[PDB]
Amino acid sequence: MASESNGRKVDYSTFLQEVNNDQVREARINGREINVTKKDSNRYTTYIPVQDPKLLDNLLTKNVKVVGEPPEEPLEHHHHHH
Repeated sequence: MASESNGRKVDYSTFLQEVNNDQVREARINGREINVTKKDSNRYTTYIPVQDPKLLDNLLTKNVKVVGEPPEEPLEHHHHHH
């Protein structure tokens, strides 16, 4: 069984610095939270205090892998809720 807590906690500011240093390998986006894998196989999770659309463009210029998957709410599909 794998636990999410194992990932080191990282401030958004720290993440930006790592991007500039081309240390990040992959960044998954899910709502306000981003899950990140470093080239060194170390895993961590970072929170975005304020949405930064510019960040996406930066990751592309660095040739960093980007994944998008907004949170899903299957409950909303139900008509009874409305």
